[PDB]
Amino acid sequence: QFAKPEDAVKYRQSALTLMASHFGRMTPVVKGQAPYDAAQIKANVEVLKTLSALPWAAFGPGTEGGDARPEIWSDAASFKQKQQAFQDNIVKLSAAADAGDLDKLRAAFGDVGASCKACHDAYRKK
Amino acid sequence: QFAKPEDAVKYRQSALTLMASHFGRMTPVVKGQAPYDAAQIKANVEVLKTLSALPWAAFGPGTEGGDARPEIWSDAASFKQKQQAFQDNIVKLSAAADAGDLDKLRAAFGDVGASCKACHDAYRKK
Ligand code: HEC
Ligand code: HEC
Repeated sequence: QFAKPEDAVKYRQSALTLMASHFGRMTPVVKGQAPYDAAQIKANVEVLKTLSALPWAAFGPGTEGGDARPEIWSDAASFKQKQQAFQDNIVKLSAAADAGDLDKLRAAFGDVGASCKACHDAYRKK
Repeated sequence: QFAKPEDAVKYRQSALTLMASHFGRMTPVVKGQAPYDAAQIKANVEVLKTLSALPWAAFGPGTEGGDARPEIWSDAASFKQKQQAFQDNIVKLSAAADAGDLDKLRAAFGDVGASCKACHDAYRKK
């Protein structure tokens, strides 16, 4: 859907920005600094699930750019593995949110966070 | 969810960028330059529906910035009316996509486009 590689870069950065907000906004709830409203968390995680599928299609062949390391393309099986793992952790977060349990949510939120750090260490320029 | 107004601005611009891609990518299908796959369009419109709810929460009190005109805040009833109209047009697009009819899709896609132009003329800096 991108007329130029620059557009793919803008798209994935924008998707990632939105994901960061939707993930990050739950941190005070997970730490107990803000109240836990099960229906609010369920809705937000549903948004996060939608968003979390979107960036990966914008790292297609020939969309080198931004802070993406070339390793994303020269090691494509491994990158696909990492995004698929991350999306699996999101499914677990969605399951915790649907169940309405704050202990399961905290655990699942940590797994998501570690999936994020893992990928960045490997595939994002510092 | 925004620590500063700048973050609200970044968020809404990113959401709007994603919406533009998800809307814009259907233009060749609506014009018949690309093939119509009903299930592909249904899925994309589902993404668009999710995205199209997201920017409005980031134009809250005290998030002046970017290319937003101050009129968004000094005429808040009217702006809310415009985003709610736009989201109603998206519901119509979703209905057309679920029905799998290319004539209904074209009509609905035009209504969305006009809702977009209307809002921009009033509320976005040129
Ligand atoms: C499987 C890979 C991977 C996962 C998982 C991943 N990221 Fe990243 N992220 C990247 C890469 C690669 C970039 C660089 C993209 C670019 O600049 O083109 C990036 C960039 C970003 C950026 C900067 C975008 C910008 O504004 O330019 C943010 C924000 C970010 N990620 C947040 C997150 C958060 C938060 C999560 C999970 C909740 C996450 N990422 C998960 C790979 C990942
Ligand atoms: C109800 C109001 C409204 C509607 C509807 C609306 N927009 Fe806009 N749009 C704005 C405003 C206001 C801005 C400026 C936001 C800012 O810079 O803070 C904007 C900005 C944008 C931007 C620039 C974002 C950037 O990168 O800085 C794009 C892209 C855009 N809109 C696309 C669209 C598309 C495509 C649609 C519908 C499919 C649409 N808009 C619907 C109000 C609207």
